[PDB]
Amino acid sequence: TGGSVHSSPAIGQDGTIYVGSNDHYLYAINPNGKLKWKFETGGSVHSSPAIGQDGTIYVGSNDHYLYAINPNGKLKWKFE
Amino acid sequence: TGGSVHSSPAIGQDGTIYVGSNDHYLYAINPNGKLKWKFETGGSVHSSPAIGQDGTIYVGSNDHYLYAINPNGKLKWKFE
Amino acid sequence: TGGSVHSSPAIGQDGTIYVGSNDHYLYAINPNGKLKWKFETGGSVHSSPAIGQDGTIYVGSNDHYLYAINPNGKLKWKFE
Amino acid sequence: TGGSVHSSPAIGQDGTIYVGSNDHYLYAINPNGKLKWKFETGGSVHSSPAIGQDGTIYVGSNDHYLYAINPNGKLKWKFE
Repeated sequence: TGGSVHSSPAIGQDGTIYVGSNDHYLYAINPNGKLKWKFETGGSVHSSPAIGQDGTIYVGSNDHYLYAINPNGKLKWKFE
Repeated sequence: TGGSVHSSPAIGQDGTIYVGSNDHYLYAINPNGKLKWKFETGGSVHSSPAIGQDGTIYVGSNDHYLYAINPNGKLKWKFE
Repeated sequence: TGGSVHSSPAIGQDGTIYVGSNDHYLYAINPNGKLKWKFETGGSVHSSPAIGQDGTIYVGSNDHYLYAINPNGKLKWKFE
Repeated sequence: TGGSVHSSPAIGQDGTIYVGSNDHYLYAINPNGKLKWKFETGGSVHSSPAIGQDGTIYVGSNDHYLYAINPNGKLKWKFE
């Protein structure tokens, strides 16, 4: 992606690949290698995403927020 | 949460989201983004929690303890 | 345990809790908090263990070996 | 393996053990401890691999690529 260090990828139920990056983005990648979307946080995403049973993607950022992102890439909430 | 670095979140069977933090807390977050509880350890919680089959949350802290926390947020035991 | 930093714990199928430690040991802990056994590697165990379908515990150490440990705590093999 | 630090291992559905290494390789190890194959990236592989439902192995490298590797050890794609 963009981050020298990547976090560890998570695999969604539909096979989307999620990885966080040093460049502040959480990347969602289709199984063919094409970017599905990328979500901007305010800091480096070193931690590995977790995926809930409805498909929500949870990941921490160094901007101090735990993010909850909908599978379509839109913010659901952030926890402070 | 509070930690610049978050650990990687774990997802409980009822959907609670658990993440450790630099601020010494393990956070339990409801799926709507509201704090369910937070558990105080004596040091920074860099490691990612694991969840047992009865729902117990295990996480290490830099106070040198492996903690076992009940789903209600109460200490079950700590290992030294 | 002994390590200031713990790795992230893994949970075996029988509920044993495995965590690696800065003190060079991989710890196996019973669900009641009592040490089941500890396995000595030649260096700090920062990575998180993985558990195979027969229950073998795989974990890397900074002595440069990937260890495969039987559930009874005895070495199965190490990879160099 | 070769890396002082190993990433955390992943276990494939057929029981192959995958671990990334400081030496730039992702190692695939048979359950008997014998090297199945190793895949060369352009940098240190600190993150832990994830395994898709068809068995593809995804892992990030410090050469800035998220790699997708077929179970036979051949590159499927890399994401930039």
